[PDB]
Amino acid sequence: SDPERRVRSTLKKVFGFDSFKTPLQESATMAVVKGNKDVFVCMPTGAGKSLCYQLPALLAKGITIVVSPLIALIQDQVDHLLTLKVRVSSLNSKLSAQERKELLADLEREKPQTKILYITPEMAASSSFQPTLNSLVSRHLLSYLVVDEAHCVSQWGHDFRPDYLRLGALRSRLGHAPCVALTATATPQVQEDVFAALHLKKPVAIFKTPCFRANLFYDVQFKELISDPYGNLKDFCLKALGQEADKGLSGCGIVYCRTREACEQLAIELSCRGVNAKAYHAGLKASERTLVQNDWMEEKVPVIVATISDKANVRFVAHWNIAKSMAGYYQESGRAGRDGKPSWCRLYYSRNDRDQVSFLIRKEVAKLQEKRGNKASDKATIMAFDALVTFCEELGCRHAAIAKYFGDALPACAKGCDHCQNPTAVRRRLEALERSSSW
Ligand SMILES: Nc1ncnc2c1ncn2[C@@H]1O[C@H](COP(=O)(O)OP(=O)(O)O)[C@@H](O)[C@H]1O
Ligand SMILES: [Mg+2]
Ligand SMILES: [Zn+2]
Repeated sequence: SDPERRVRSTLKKVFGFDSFKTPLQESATMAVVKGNKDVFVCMPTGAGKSLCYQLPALLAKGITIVVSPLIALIQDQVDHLLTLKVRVSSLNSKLSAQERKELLADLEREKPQTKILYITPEMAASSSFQPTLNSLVSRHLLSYLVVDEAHCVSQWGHDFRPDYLRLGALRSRLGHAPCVALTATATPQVQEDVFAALHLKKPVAIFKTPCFRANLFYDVQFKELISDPYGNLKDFCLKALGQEADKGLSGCGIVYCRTREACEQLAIELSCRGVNAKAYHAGLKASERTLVQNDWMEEKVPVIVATISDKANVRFVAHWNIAKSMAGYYQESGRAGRDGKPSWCRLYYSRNDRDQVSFLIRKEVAKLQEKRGNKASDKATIMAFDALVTFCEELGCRHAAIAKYFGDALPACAKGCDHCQNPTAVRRRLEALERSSSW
């Protein structure tokens, strides 16, 4: 019938869904279906970005080419589509010489039955694929060009791939077919690189998940100032778990830390000080690991202390150590409050921790340089950490600092962080921090 009916029908019949995850996923999908614009989709990992090109591909008359970096995830995408009985093929390196011969044979065929073709950037840019490609171009088969993991064009997206800089010329040969670019990487620098590198037609239809979540209360505490660090964390956990309601503990929480030793010790200290906490790290047997995870999920143990890692009622996330990046901190802290109820995100910052993490990052970079020489991209790793340091040391709204990093508008923070609740208090704490290293 109408556009909405076709979409709703395929959504249910093919993919098995009664609705879209979000109005944003819906709007993005409809903009791809309409086919009048180039489209940029920027949503977190797991938001269902794939549907935004997979579904309109099936509604189109031609084939959809999808460029994706790693064959592993490609195969998982293909396997998933195969379970949906979707006619999906993948051209990459893992294919044998005859397997390519058969896939090429279909694409060179009049009215091929390949609907969606996954391909790596190297294969899409290989001199061997150009004949098959030029045929598709000139015979006007192509409905969509999809560039997944579009951040790979960027020296600032933490996974730069040279072959992704070849996709722009490829797209320009196709003024006929709309281009859809998708990624979870949400910085303005990366977005600008994507638009230019893929030669996207302007104005681009942008569908981007807003970062600001008003039910999360962010604050930064300076370990240098805390007289009783374990007691401080204990009280933070108990408050968040609904201590003052006197109806028993409610919800759960996570404490992130860098080392297994801190993990084990924090779990001990918290348990001794009045909140049941269990350690979770790679040094444990996978047995004990699975047990602790379940005890947390099943709310037998309210607090998990973790070195690594989606429950809906996470009332707090505390970072005992500053994270390696702003993106990392945002994703980790953002595990709190998925049910929409009030939650607390606290970062325990210390300049000693800052120095140690900065040191470790630069040691990692140096290892990479010994391996494959200097790269333009190595500054990105440092800057991503520096943005989180600024977040900790700066006076201003915590939600705003996060928004700035992702290029979002000014958050309507209604006393939703420590700075906005009491700016003078935060300024006083920052002044005490400077005095701690004074004469
Ligand atoms: N409308 C929807 N309703 C429910 N689940 C969905 C919907 N769209 C996608 N999903 C599911 O969400 C999961 C994440 O999809 P994926 O495309 O891998 O996310 P992303 O690419 O954004 O990381 C997939 O398992 C997919 O089946
Ligand atoms: Mg994806
Ligand atoms: Zn604020």
